[PDB]
Amino acid sequence: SFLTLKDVDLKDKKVLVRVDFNVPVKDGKVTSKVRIEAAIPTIQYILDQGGAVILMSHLGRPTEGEYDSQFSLEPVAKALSEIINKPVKFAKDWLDGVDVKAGEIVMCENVRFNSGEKKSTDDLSKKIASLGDVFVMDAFATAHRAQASTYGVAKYIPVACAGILLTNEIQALEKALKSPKKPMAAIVGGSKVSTKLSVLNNLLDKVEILIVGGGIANTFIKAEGFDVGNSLYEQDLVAEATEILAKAKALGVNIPVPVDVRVAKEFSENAQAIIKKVSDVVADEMILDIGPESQKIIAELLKSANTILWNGPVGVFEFDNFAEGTKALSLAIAQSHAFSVAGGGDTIAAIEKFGIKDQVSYISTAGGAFLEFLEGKKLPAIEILKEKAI
Repeated sequence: SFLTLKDVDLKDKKVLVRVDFNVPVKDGKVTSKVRIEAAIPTIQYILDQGGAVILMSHLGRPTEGEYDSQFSLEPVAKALSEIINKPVKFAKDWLDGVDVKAGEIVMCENVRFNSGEKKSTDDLSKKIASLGDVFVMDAFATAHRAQASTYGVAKYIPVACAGILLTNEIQALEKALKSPKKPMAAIVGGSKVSTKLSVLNNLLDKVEILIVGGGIANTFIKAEGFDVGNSLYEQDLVAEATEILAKAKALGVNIPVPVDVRVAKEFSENAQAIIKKVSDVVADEMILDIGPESQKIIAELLKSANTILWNGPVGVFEFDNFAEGTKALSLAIAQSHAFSVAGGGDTIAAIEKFGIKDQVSYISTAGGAFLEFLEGKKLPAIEILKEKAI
């Protein structure tokens, strides 16, 4: 395992916390408070245990060795101060030491400004580590990248553990991917198979039901030999999709390839959907959504599931005439008592549109980290936390 805040000594300790404070900024004011409000339980626990909080985060895309004001975390410090109702000192030159007492909060300048952050150089990692006694990794969105303030600091700090947010995230993802309650259904939607091929390969031997969506499903329809016309699909990944369908068949995994679809003759919000059987798609037409019979099959399957992993829609739900497939998917997940884990920008946009946020067990706000976890890849920041637990 890895250590958590509940099993480390924090009383009269300089505690370095790596948070996700990559918040949007406009006219020297932050425009979102969600990421700041999310870190509050971790900070309050450290403060109540009698420690000193040293906050660390990245903000935007700056160049290492180039301090740029538009990338500074000073508006984030000011926002947190107004939220937690406690003073937050901003340390511009943090690496040269941080003067903090127990019960105080100090916000470091953006890490990505320092040389060696992305590479996780021993020199910078040793310097960050010398600033404190405890390191708390609470930024899951950067766990898939080995950086000095995510990975290196853990190597040299006396004690390294995981914050309340990273704990909850890893607990939820592992409850879906490592130890699920069968049957388990995974939904993998997206534009290309190539982009989610490592995900599909990793889920195939873990899931009972594998639902494919969007451009991914269209390549599977062509793999099943039906003409997809002018739909979005990968002709070069058709042979790979056929192999995935054969592996699934042998494994006893259900891939409910659409039996019916909703086509269009123009890719727009003004286009009208035409319900066709999967075998009746014309050279002119575009599959933009699944059809009503496919909707009911997915609903009935998701009804039986005890674990649901959701990564993508089954259609172009942004267009109301092609939103019925994803709406029915969303409502089936919402009505389910299964432990449901959702992740992906499009997935979250679907949850928001269909208003089922409070009916999804856990919603991941991470992009690349959620996907790399789903690929079965070992995230460097979680791994170093496990090595430090031994």
